[PDB]
Amino acid sequence: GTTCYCGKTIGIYWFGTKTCPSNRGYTGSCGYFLGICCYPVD
Repeated sequence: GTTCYCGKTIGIYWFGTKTCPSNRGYTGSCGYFLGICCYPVD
């Protein structure tokens, strides 16, 4: 697992995708380097 940060809200980083997986309980997201950031962190 690898961290991400957006708007001073930390999250989990998802590689090789551009949307967040819906069943994982994410409340928000932002596009990130090589992929996407999904938050809160796991």
